[PDB]
Amino acid sequence: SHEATVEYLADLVKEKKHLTLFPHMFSNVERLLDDEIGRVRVALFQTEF
Amino acid sequence: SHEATVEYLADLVKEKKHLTLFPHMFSNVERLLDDEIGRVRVALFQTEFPRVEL
Repeated sequence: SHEATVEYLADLVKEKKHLTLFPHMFSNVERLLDDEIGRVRVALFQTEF
Repeated sequence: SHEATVEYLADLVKEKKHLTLFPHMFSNVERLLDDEIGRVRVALFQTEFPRVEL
């Protein structure tokens, strides 16, 4: 899976913002993106674990 | 992860087709979606053939 960087997080959050214009057309995609954003955020703060 | 059903796969594929309307505008979304389609196809195949190694 993609390396966890803050720039990556930024890009993901930005794509999500764009998809939100068509919420019910991309409902599965939006969940996958939410999962990846969640995973990335957690990763950023657990590099020592 | 979301349960692999043929209907779910259909939904993902339909969303993938909708995304083609927006060329080069959703690169990470496209990758995540392709990854999920791949995982669901593999899961469907493995449920069909439980003894096979992928």
